[PDB]
Amino acid sequence: EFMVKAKSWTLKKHFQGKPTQSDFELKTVELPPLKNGEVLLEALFLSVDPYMRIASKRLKEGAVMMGQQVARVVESKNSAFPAGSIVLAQSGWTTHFISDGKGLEKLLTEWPDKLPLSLALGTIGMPGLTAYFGLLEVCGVKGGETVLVSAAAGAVGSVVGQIAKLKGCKVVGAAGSDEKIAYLKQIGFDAAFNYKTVNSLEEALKKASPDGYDCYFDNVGGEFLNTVLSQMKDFGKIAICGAISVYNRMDQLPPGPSPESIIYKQLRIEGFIVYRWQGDVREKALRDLMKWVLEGKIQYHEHVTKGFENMPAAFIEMLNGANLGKAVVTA
Amino acid sequence: SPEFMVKAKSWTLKKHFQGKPTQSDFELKTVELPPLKNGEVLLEALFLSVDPYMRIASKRLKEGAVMMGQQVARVVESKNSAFPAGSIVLAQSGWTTHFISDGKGLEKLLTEWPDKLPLSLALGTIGMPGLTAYFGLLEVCGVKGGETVLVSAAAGAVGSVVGQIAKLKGCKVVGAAGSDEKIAYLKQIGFDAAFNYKTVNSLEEALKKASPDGYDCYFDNVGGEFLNTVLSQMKDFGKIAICGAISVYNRMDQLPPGPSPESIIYKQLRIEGFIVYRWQGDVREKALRDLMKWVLEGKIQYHEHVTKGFENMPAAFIEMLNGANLGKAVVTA
Ligand SMILES: NC(=O)c1ccc[n+]([C@@H]2O[C@H](COP(=O)([O-])OP(=O)(O)OC[C@H]3O[C@@H](n4cnc5c(N)ncnc54)[C@H](OP(=O)(O)O)[C@@H]3O)[C@@H](O)[C@H]2O)c1
Ligand SMILES: NC(=O)c1ccc[n+]([C@@H]2O[C@H](COP(=O)([O-])OP(=O)(O)OC[C@H]3O[C@@H](n4cnc5c(N)ncnc54)[C@H](OP(=O)(O)O)[C@@H]3O)[C@@H](O)[C@H]2O)c1
Ligand SMILES: COc1ccc2c(c1)c(CC(=O)O)c(C)n2C(=O)c1ccc(Cl)cc1
Repeated sequence: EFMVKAKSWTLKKHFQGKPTQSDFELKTVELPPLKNGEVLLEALFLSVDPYMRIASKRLKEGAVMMGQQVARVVESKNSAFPAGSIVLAQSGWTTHFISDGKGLEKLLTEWPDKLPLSLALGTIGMPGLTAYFGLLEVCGVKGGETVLVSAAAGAVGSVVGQIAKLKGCKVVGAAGSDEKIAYLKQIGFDAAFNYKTVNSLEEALKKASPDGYDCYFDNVGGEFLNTVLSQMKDFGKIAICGAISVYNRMDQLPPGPSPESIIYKQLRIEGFIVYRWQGDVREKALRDLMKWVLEGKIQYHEHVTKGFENMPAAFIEMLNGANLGKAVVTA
Repeated sequence: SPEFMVKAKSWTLKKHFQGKPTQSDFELKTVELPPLKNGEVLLEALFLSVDPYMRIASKRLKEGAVMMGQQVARVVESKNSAFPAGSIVLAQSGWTTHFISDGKGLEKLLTEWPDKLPLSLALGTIGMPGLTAYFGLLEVCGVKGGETVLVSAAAGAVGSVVGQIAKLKGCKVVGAAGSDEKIAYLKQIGFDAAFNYKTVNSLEEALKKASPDGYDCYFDNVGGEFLNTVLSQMKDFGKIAICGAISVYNRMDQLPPGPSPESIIYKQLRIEGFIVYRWQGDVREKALRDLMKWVLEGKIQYHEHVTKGFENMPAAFIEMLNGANLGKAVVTA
């Protein structure tokens, strides 16, 4: 018997504005031996996500940061999760974790070795499912429509654009760098603009689509959303997925949208949470995402930070827009 | 047969509104009308509407133009076979006492109109605002029975109809209005709860007090900060019908902070704007017949806030925006 030392990232201090390296503190803990019905997990790939900026509020200062990871079962006294098997675990930022099967999800069966397991945290996982349902259910695209997506080169945004493309939609993206814009055009976005460098957001959205937009997949909220409303087609739909423009500054209230746009254009605005879709419909969506990736219809890119010690940085840099595609940390 | 000249009075927009409208923004003009040509009719205003939309629509006017709006008018004289002298029409002829029409923009009054119902109802409960309430509640909110419904400006033209249709459809209704008199009126016509949003110590407390289980639909007539407060009270997958936003009409370019993304996402709320004119033809006509039936059955009680005299019309409009009116604001010429 050898002692397993689990390293964990803790919330040393609550976030003020943008998170900093010193808001985090590593702890090391010797784990106990497994009881029957339990497994020992070792992190392979750990996700960092925007929601961690929000969820960190409810944490008691000193607790382990929340999050999902892909982990290998090292030791098992649980027959549902044999040693060597791979699981999705809501175990937070930790190198090793003991579970009784509680928050454990088996990866899609028939998972191809050609596909990196870290895709289970992105395109073929929660962000991909958010994109799938937000676009296909909330916006309800069926072909011919013009779709705008913000944070277009991120984990959710990249999938939205490419699914909208395969559905026969015209797709416009807004992202935060020229490199991101170059990438977006090369994966099928019909138009893409850098939102930081616009002369006028109004004219940028006008140039991208002079006839306006059928669907806005909103990842950023704030004043971007407000400007978008003025350019929605009548009876247009806005899927409120996130509001990242207002996560680092939840204290500073964003100015009101135009009642004129919402009323005159008779717009529909709908917030959604990915977890709303369960059972058969969720499994089918995961199979769809898997198939579209295997068919090269959803290209993927992962923004990989190598090393568990670098996990705080990966999260900070992702919030600031360093990532093209899903931000993932390898142990 | 000797003919006498007709003098038409009109209220013009002297100056575009800046913040709250005032009397000085309006200028009365008197025009001697030409004789009727063949195909034309002379109309005399009976009842003229004042409405919130006029605060926004005014921005498109050229200064010196007649203020826009709908009226119930009588055909005084007619050289148009389609419009008999003595018949009653609705016309979007604006704030004017008399006008000449070639028939183009004239809506014949709803047939089978009973004497016992004041014609001015055609501009409120059995008219545009009643249709707004009808479709806003039944089609946008989509009530089926059992829902808890919140309505702002509850004692106004639209709001009073909303609450009463909701009660006859089997819903629980909560109203917010700006005076104690209005609150007592709301309770009297069947609202389950009603509160004065101006005088309550906390707006959030009053909403939780009125409905602990929260709200299935909010029929929003006011928007602004009031709407922001309501979202925290909404039920999961609740609906907000964006009918109007009167609390911001005076400050469209200086808006207050907007809705909470947390509330909209976390509760998965559905917000929809709508325009009453979306519903036309048979669906619109049936809605009107339904409204009249429910009025005649006593399921929809009405009150009108009547201003006597055309020269009092700008004041009627100003005070309606300021909340003087219980029920539909209307000017009797
Ligand atoms: N409703 C749901 O169930 C659900 C689920 C998952 C995610 N979400 C939401 O979806 C959004 C994207 O999530 P993700 O996981 O795909 O992350 P992501 O897009 O891969 O990463 C976040 C990106 O947002 C952009 N960003 C950061 N600050 C911004 C700001 N000030 N204004 C505009 N853009 C900014 C950055 O890219 P740029 O270079 O383009 O600025 C950054 O790369 C988030 O808002 C998240 O909360 C919602
Ligand atoms: N979408 C459409 O097709 C359509 C059609 C018709 C009407 N509307 C809208 O529906 C709303 C009501 O119309 P209406 O014709 O029935 O007018 P109304 O309610 O009869 O009269 C306006 C009322 O708004 C209230 N109000 C004024 N300022 C306010 C403020 N700052 N905060 C909260 N309430 C305020 C006042 O009542 P209180 O005493 O309660 O404050 C006032 O009596 C308006 O917003 C209008 O634009 C929309
Ligand atoms: C426990 O199931 C959920 C469901 C949805 C959630 C979260 C957790 C968290 C994390 C948390 O618990 O705070 C976030 C951030 N969720 C959002 O979708 C969201 C996104 C943007 C805004 Cl603005 C508000 C909410």
